[PDB]
Amino acid sequence: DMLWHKLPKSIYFRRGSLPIALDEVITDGHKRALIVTDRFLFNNGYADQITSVLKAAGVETEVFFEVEADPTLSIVRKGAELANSFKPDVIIALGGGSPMDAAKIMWVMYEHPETHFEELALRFMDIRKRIYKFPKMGVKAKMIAVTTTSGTGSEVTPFAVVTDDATGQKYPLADYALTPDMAIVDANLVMDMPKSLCAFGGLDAVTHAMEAYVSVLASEFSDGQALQALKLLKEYLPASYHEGSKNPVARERVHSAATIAGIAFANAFLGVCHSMAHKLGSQFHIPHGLANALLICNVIRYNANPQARRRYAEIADHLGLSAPGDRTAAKIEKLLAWLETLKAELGIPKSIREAGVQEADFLANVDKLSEDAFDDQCTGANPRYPLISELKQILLDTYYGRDYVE
Amino acid sequence: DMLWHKLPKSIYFRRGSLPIALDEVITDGHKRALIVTDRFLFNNGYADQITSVLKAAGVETEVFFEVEADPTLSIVRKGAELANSFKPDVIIALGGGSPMDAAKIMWVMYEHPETHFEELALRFMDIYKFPKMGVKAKMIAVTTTSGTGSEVTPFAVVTDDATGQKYPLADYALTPDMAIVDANLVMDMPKSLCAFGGLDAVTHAMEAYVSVLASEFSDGQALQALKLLKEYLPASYHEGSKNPVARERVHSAATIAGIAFANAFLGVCHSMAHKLGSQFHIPHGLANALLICNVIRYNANDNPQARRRYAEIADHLGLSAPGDRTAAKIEKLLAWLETLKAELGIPKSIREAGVQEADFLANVDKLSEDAFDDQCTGANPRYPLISELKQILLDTYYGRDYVE
Ligand SMILES: NC(=O)c1ccc[n+]([C@@H]2O[C@H](COP(=O)([O-])OP(=O)(O)OC[C@H]3O[C@@H](n4cnc5c(N)ncnc54)[C@H](O)[C@@H]3O)[C@@H](O)[C@H]2O)c1
Ligand SMILES: NC(=O)c1ccc[n+]([C@@H]2O[C@H](COP(=O)([O-])OP(=O)(O)OC[C@H]3O[C@@H](n4cnc5c(N)ncnc54)[C@H](O)[C@@H]3O)[C@@H](O)[C@H]2O)c1
Ligand SMILES: [Fe+3]
Ligand SMILES: [Fe+3]
Repeated sequence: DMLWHKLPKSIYFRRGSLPIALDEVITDGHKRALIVTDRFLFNNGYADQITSVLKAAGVETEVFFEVEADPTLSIVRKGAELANSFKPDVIIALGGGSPMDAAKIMWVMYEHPETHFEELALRFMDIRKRIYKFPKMGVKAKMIAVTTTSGTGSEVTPFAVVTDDATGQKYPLADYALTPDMAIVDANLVMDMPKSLCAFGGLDAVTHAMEAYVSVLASEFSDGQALQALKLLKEYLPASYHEGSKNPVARERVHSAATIAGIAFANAFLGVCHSMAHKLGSQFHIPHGLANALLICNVIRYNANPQARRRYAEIADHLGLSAPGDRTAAKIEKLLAWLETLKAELGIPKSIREAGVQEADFLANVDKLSEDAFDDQCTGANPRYPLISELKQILLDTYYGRDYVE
Repeated sequence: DMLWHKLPKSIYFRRGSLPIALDEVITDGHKRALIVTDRFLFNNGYADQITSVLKAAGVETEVFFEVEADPTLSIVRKGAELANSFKPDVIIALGGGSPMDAAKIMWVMYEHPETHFEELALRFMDIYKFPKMGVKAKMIAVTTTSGTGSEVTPFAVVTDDATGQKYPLADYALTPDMAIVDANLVMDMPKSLCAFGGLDAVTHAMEAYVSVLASEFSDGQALQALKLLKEYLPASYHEGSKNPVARERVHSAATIAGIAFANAFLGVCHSMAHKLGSQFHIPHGLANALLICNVIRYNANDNPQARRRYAEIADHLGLSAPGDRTAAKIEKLLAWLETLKAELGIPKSIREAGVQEADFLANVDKLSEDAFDDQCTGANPRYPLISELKQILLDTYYGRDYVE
């Protein structure tokens, strides 16, 4: 029953931290850097912010900018083959969850060209006690994650997910050997995020912290960070959304908050909100953060039925939502009211139906969604052990915009 | 103005985590382990808890158990020479701040026998590139007090025997590769060690929260350490091993305070405590306990503001009442600390800690000057004058509250 707190060697942050952190990459003696990113970030000059600094110091650079919305095995393999040819001694992921997750798997494949993806996907889908260990990492290259959304927190986590394009099946990988060697959290890179990305990333971060706090693997080492992320998000996410680049402090606070939520869930994991959000995302092509935003309130209601209900009340107290003499039930209602108001000002629809999913389509798939969500690796940390029938009820309630009632 | 959050690769915790973490040391392929500890911990079988597990797996072991309070250059050099002869691939510090700090410097000397101590002391006193670490050996810190948090920090201090001068080293290459926080190792701590370590931890978290280098990445951890300490230190001191939950919570709290100050640093409480400790041989945690309330009063002087931050701590700890103004929140924070100190048997003044008046008066100017110069001073939210530090020291000597 040993627990842990496992983070990157260095997390660097503050506006302008990117070039300063890169100077350490240089002085560490790195000579060949592969940047892994997407087309938007390349076309908008974000990768140049990395390569210009490295080139000035005589570091050879290559940029792979072909990561798309969800990392696919074909793209990961292509990136790995570029690594095989270019031979980087540092891989630098630049972007949101998609480039960061893709880069982690490219890194494994580069370190171990003998290893088939099937071996990785079937053996290392979760964190658990094992006899056979993850293949040794960081021999050919170190991994740096530069996050440009606020955010997935992938820059500090042992997690990656890749879609097998041949079948559409998503494969989660998890091992602390995939935790980046360095995370760079520079809010200059998120000043121009559109409103939808700001909202979805921010509510993803809220969900990460919320699930990490009530997880059966929560501890005194993660609780403070989960609560801090929630406080920062409560205090700055509205302004970040409304004002964007006009309020750089709010953008910076939220960028930090998403990483801090990462610190918590990297160690405490998540719950059934993520389980269900994964399946909604895959089935209906709803962005991850939106899917979480749609489900989180009903998951709280469900989990609140070391009771989770006491923990939710602790969050209410931390966020200043409760009044003296409030009972647990009332504190939870106040937590829910806060979340509902936050969702409203961030333009989140009130139901999956209002997010554009047709009723017949939903009903035809809801049983499969419920079964798959039960089976999801995220379910194991949820404080309430679910039945498939209960997850179905949550999904239906969320589709029709009803509050879950036990 | 880049900031950072830098911790050991792994922090492992919970009662019984030591043997479980050691199994990972074994499976990582370590073959030769040097344990660095003190005589008390060796004689009470604490080192055997490590060596028995490693030996059973065919790992060669050696123990250096000669670390004393205030590690000296002679002792560090002797430990380094043992490392040079034994050739460990892992160094495992076992103990409080003295073995942990000593082990960090032994590690550097073993990794770099070519390097003169003067080079290290004069170049790396304050957060050159540090000479590459972790080539010959990884560093594991196993803390047995609650505590210094040294198991997660980039700090070590050694005394030059020849002169009595203390040399702080600070670099993230000294951060352990692994910290092990196993409260089974602290169940039998005596009351004074419990008190002094606990109040050291309170001070670490308090100074890290109001430090000019505080950030959103450390603040939550500083507040968590303070909440854990408020909630469990009274029971830990009173009940000891009869309340293992409290002992466990406080052991975690000391490390969590470490997480905060490893990154946000400290302030003038530590600056003054270092000098009181060196001059009068007052234990570090006792020295901090004697000074912390007056440092709060000093730092809280009205013209973010430290005073707002202290009020935030009061709110976090549930010490404030609705409608309380900042001043009243701070008075409630101070009252909490005073009551905690009372339970823990902390003297009400430096005089009552056994320091003779003539001795104190003869040294107070030097204490004030040295405290100003201490590396810890730079992070303090109030930029001090030597005259003000002198006043704090005198007030604390005579048991008076500092008044602006
Ligand atoms: N299933 C899981 O466990 C899990 C968890 C996290 C991540 N993921 C995956 O990662 C992705 C989520 O990452 P994300 O939400 O951060 O976004 P993303 O990486 O999918 O990026 C989404 C879009 O935003 C753009 N973008 C990125 N940074 C920007 C910026 N600063 N300004 C403007 N546009 C920017 C990207 O170029 C892209 O077009 C999804 O594909 C999701 O499936 C999955
Ligand atoms: N800034 C820095 O670099 C830094 C960091 C840490 C500590 N330090 C210094 O090191 C010291 C910190 O020491 P500490 O408080 O951990 O104590 P310590 O290591 O000096 O040990 C104090 C005594 O407690 C005993 N002891 C330790 N663990 C015990 C246990 N579980 N049960 C019973 N007895 C036990 C030891 O054997 C010793 O006799 C201070 O002097 C401090 O200034 C400096
Ligand atoms: Fe998520
Ligand atoms: Fe201290």
